[PDB]
Amino acid sequence: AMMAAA
Amino acid sequence: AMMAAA
Amino acid sequence: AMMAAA
Amino acid sequence: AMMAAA
Amino acid sequence: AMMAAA
Amino acid sequence: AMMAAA
Amino acid sequence: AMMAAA
Amino acid sequence: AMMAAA
Amino acid sequence: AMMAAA
Amino acid sequence: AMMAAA
Amino acid sequence: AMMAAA
Amino acid sequence: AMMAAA
Repeated sequence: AMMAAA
Repeated sequence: AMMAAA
Repeated sequence: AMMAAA
Repeated sequence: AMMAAA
Repeated sequence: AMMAAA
Repeated sequence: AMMAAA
Repeated sequence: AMMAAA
Repeated sequence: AMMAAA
Repeated sequence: AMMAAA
Repeated sequence: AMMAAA
Repeated sequence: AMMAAA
Repeated sequence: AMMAAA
């Protein structure tokens, strides 16, 4: 699993 | 921007 | 599963 | 924009 | 399944 | 712009 | 799955 | 900009 | 920016 | 999984 | 900018 | 896993 926020 | 993989 | 929001 | 795959 | 909104 | 492929 | 926002 | 691949 | 892998 | 923000 | 790979 | 911020 992975998540990104920018 | 946000993205998720699960 | 995947989701994107921008 | 938003997209989902499930 | 998939959905898009823009 | 956005694109999804699954 | 792959997604892009640009 | 953002991209995800899983 | 923030990202997580788990 | 891979993600990028730029 | 940020990138993740796992 | 690898991550970079720049």
